[PDB]
Amino acid sequence: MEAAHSKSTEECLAYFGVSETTGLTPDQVKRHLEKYGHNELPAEEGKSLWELVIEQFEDLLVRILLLAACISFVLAWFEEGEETITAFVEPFVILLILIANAIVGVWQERNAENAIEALKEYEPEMGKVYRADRKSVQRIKARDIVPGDIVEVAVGDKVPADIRILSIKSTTLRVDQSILTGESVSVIKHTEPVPDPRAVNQDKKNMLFSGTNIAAGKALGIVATTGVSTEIGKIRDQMAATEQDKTPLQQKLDEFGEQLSKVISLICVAVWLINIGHFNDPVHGGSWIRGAIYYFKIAVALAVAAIPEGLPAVITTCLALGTRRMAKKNAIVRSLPSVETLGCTSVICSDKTGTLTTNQMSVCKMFIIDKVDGDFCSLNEFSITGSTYAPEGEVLKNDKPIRSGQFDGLVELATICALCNDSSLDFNETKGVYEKVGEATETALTTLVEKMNVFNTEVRNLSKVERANACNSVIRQLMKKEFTLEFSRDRKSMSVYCSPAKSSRAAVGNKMFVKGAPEGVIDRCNYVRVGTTRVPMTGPVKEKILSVIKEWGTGRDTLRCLALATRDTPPKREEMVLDDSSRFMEYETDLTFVGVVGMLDPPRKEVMGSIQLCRDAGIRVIMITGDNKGTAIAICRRIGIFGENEEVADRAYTGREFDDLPLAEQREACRRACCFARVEPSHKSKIVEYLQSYDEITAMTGDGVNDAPALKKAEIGIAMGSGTAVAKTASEMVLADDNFSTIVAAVEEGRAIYNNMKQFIRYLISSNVGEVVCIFLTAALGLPEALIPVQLLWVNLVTDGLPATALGFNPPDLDIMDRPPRSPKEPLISGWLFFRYMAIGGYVGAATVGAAAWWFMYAEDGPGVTYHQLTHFMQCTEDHPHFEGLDCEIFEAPEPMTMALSVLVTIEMCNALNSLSENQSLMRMPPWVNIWLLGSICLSMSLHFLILYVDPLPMIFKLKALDLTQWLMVLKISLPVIGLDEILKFIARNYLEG
Ligand SMILES: Nc1ncnc2c1ncn2[C@@H]1O[C@H](COP(=O)(O)OP(=O)(O)CP(=O)(O)O)[C@@H](O)[C@H]1O
Ligand SMILES: [Ca+2]
Ligand SMILES: [Ca+2]
Ligand SMILES: [K+]
Ligand SMILES: [Mg+2]
Repeated sequence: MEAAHSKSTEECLAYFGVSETTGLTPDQVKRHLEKYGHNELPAEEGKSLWELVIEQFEDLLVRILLLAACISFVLAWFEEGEETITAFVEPFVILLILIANAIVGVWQERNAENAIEALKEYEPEMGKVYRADRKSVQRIKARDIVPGDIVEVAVGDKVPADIRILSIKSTTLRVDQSILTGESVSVIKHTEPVPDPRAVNQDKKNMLFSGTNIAAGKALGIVATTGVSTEIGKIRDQMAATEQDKTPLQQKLDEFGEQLSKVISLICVAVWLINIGHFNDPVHGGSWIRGAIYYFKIAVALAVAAIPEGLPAVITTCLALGTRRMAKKNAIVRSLPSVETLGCTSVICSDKTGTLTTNQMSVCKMFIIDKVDGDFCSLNEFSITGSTYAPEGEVLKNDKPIRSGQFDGLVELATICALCNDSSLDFNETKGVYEKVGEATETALTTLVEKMNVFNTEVRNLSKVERANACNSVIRQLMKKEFTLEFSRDRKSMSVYCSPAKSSRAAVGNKMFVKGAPEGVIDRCNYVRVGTTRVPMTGPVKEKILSVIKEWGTGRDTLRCLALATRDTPPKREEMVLDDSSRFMEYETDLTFVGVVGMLDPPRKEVMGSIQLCRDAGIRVIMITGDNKGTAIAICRRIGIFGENEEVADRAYTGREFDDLPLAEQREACRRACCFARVEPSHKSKIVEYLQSYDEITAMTGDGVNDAPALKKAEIGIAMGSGTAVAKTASEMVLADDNFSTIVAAVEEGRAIYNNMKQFIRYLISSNVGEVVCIFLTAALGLPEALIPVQLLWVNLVTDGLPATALGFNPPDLDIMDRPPRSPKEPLISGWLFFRYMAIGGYVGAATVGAAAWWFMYAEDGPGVTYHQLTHFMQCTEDHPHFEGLDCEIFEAPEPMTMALSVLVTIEMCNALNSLSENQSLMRMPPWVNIWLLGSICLSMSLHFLILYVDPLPMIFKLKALDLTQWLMVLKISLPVIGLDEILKFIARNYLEG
């Protein structure tokens, strides 16, 4: 606990009784846990109230059905309806479908959150501390840190606790504290006290708050507070939903439902108007009110029928399902749209190092100069074993293990690698492995120096912990690191200003030790070191050095190379201004070349494959990297971005070549080129922007801060689980796995969610069109009513519920990942599909009117009215416009009506079977591809039998139908709806477009 940011660095150390560079003792840490608990928010708990989710009524169309059930509860309250109790059933025929879909939605959402909360909590967050039990910095669980220990944070890292800054190891320290202060741009920090105890967080310029991200620099501090006492800890419970509105496709379908509410409203008022000339009819006694209310009920019931009441849930559901399936592949979704958006991505831009490659770095080759004589230059090359970060392996020259100390060129080589380096190693005792602290490229240098052991230090009798940094520490005692010119991606190098260590001889020379991209560094060299000697840089020397770099970077190991140099005579510190990072390059001039290291960095296994799948899916993959163009092109080949022997001259570019191009040509280069190299963070962003200017959906994958701008800019930003917190922050998805395959999977899922939404709509429209075609084809062709209000509400409950929602669990189409991506501004509803909605809607409306007719006309138990309907309904009371006045009322017989209600239910459950796939046949895509659908169909048919044969029920709805031969007819008329779509799918297949 520390109340103050207003106390000085010394006072904070004194308060906790801690040595700045050693950190807490094991006993101190024991005390501090007990007194302060673990560094974590207990919270964890309660996302959405069981109730909250229940309240996914509130939606567009569900509220309509809600109101629709009110009028039924009020019309029932006034003793009637028409038949007394049949009016209290109505309200519950409407609630039921709503409650059914609500249950499925709530369930899928709960499962989703669970799955996601499982994935998020899986891998433990880590921190870096100095603690007394170890000399070099170590990694602990962030949960285990307490007030008082010395913590190290660097560019990329998330600040793990509230920290009072002790020492800034770079020339500046920039922090992204948006999450806490709203402050959109990163802010500078210092170590001077801030007097005001009153002061607001933005004035705490010497503190780092848990949960923020370091944007630039490296610092050291002491933890003031942890857990709930955290500045961000205090404020969690509170905020008016920094939570959000719905996804593009959701807003699209919402909009589509909105204008469907128009067309249905109209057709409904039209039913009420096309009739109520049947107002005064003998059915309701002829009152000038009763018939108006009845046909008003026909309207309302027809409305609840036509309205896709489950559209709002099926999407909410397919989303939560897509998340839950991503989480099962170890993808964290931070933003709902990600899966759909990736659905129609045509270009995936990808970082190389850490993303396309493992970022498990290993120096396996190096060289220094051997001889220089006229235009003859020779190199002493060396190999190094050990691929892991473990200080175990040998230096070989001509296949024999050597003692690196033998070569003075290697002594300095190792010196630079050790001093010019902000990273280190730490031995994990539990896992039993040497793990990096900081950047891989640097940690590889660390492990290299432990293998070169150039001053012959005695390391065999050390613990695995101590062995991890021992030779590096030896070097650190040789020289005092006065300060460092932090790496920057414009100069592509890093610097360190050093003086000899005991101060014994206080002017034998300060030095700067430099490492960087070979091309930039070699150009700023005027001397080449030869052993302990120095000679001018010349053309032939430079050419030698560079050709071996070309060799290593392009050969079969594809080595990531770095050059190491020293500045023999540095400027005086007083001539050096540390304020403007843009002067660092001049300070790193007049250098002496020492050597080069070549690093192994294997491509991930799953990549080559993932890329093929992209090609097939019509998705372009582009490598984007700071690294050399040689090594990047070679890797692209090894990955399949380029073939092993393609001319790549105009489809690979450096930042410099790309900048040399006119804007028009830059944009065009982005369309053909698949490899961009030696490129800065601003270029990564610009390439993504260019792609987006062809109105394409662009994804960016990465891991470092050099990728955040591009990650923010792309439609979907995907961060590696192994990468930086700042990459993760700027992302919409995170691959905790680091598994690149998942990106392709997520593409397929987003594609499939789309397709599922389609079939759901196709099913409902084409079916609910038939339901309306029916009422209108009777009232116009001049027939008796086929259905009643409650009978309309029944087909709704039983055709528009679970059999529809179930389509959302359709399996992916067979070719879903073999067509190009969809354009995002494509007509939701295709012109050809609208015709298919009608061709199906027509057969359904005609098969149901033609069914009630067959009962009257060609049916043995029916009266034999024979063709021409006998021409009217007029008959009324006893024997009228005497046209075979044989049978009186048969109209109002339940028989014709419950015939139609059964063709309607049966036939709707039939074209649901064609809604498994847009254009695939039931022959290639059987009904059992979706079981969830089949079970829902049974529940419907089953519910529909129950209503027919459980005696109290048939009264409330209206009398049954002869099992044996009536059903044979319903099933004879309904079944062909399958055969029709199947010829219609044949059309859209063996002729094609889309
Ligand atoms: N800590 C460091 N010190 C000195 N030079 C470094 C360095 N890290 C990287 N470099 C050099 O700077 C170049 C540019 O780095 P940058 O971060 O832009 O690309 P990168 O190759 O490091 C990663 P990516 O492939 O993910 O773009 C590297 O290719 C390497 O030559
Ligand atoms: Ca409906
Ligand atoms: Ca329906
Ligand atoms: K983005
Ligand atoms: Mg990277």
